[PDB]
Amino acid sequence: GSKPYRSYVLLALTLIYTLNFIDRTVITVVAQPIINTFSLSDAQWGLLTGPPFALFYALMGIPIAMWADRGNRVFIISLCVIIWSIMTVFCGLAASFIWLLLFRVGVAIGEAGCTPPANSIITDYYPPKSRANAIGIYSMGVTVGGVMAQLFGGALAGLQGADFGNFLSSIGLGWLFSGINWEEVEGWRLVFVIVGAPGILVALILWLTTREPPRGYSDPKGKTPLEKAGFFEAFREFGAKPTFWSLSLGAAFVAFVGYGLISFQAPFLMRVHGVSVSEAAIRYGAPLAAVAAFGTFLGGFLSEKFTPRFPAIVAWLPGVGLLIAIPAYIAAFLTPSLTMAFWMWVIAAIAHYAYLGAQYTVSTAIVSPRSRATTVSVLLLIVSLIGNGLGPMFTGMMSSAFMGGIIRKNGLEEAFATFNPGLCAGRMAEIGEMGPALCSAYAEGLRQSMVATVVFLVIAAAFYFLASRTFLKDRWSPA
Repeated sequence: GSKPYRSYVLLALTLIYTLNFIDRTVITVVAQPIINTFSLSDAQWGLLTGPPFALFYALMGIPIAMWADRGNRVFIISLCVIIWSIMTVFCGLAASFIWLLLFRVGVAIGEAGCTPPANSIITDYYPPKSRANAIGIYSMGVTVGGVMAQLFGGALAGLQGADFGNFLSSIGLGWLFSGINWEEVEGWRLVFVIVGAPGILVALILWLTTREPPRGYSDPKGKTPLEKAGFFEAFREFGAKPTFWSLSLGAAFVAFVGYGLISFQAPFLMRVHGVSVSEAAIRYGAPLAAVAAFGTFLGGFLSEKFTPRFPAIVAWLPGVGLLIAIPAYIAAFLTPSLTMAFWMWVIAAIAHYAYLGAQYTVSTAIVSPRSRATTVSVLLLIVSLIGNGLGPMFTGMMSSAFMGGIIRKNGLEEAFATFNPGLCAGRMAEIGEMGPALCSAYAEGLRQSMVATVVFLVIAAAFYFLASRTFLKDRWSPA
């Protein structure tokens, strides 16, 4: 490439990645609003927030991996940013819950085509002396975008539709001030559309200002590897090792709990402690996201910095730091004090994401570097599928089922038959004789659900312990 122009291309692609994760994770802060207007059950919310990314990498992610390895990359990234920005805008203007699901699946379809082509671009722009730091500052995209989603979405949520209609009519775009009543549009619609709309032009300027590099700007003297690095047979190195599957299942259940909690942490915060959407996303969401990222990098470090000396590192032999994160989570949920809950939560978050980072780097040192790149990838794919697709589902169906348990044991099904979640933000008389009891059930079902999902950290710890046992055999050493 060059050097200042190359750094500009880098900043552009990293902003694409931060925007990617902003768009991806912004849906969790508008959980209660979306379910409030569409009268969704927590089950339906978990359905919306999880398996719509089984289409993340099972489809696209593997097809467009080849498509990007064989084609023009910059064009692919510009196109895909077009795609998922448009789909988020459509999420903003969804008529039914099913339309929202379809637009979210399209968002996953689009976001699958971000990291493979950008990885190829960065490796071909930069020389091997600087590729590591480039991929590192690009990897900061998930961290940045994660806390940025909470911040931006909390700000944009709690914005009256009348305000946005007036601002559109005031800058000369009165070609919508006659279309729809802005007093009747909700804040999360604005969140989606205003978050998505920058992406079209950002991808345009990407297409204009970044020239595709010639494929292959690496090292001169190259051996004919005969098996081209490693493809299917590189799988058979770790695929034989059982520690790999123990690590993958443990990390997948860690991520299962994580994705299930993030899918309903804002609904919990506003159903129990009554914080606004904005204050739940801002005073609690972004700090906990930064705390979880710090815990993940801390686990990766703490491992790396004493993993060569001895195996799946922990105190004594079982991985009971997860078992310590469990009581902190349960205490954070069962507390009536909100600040107490927040600090217990940051403690539990550090301790919970540390083992994700751990298992990550414990897997990096179990396989030859000829293939370790391909091993960590399928690790992340198993984690994504199991955790992301099943965590929100478990948490939401458990919220719905624990609520229904309160319903039956209190026998107010007659009242629930006309129960909408929306009018319990105030307007609690307007349900009937049993309004506040019904919504106490609505909050307590989610509380019990959170505790239930947290219990899955014992399954995660069991898998990590199994991996610790089989690691000595499965270890890979130069001798």
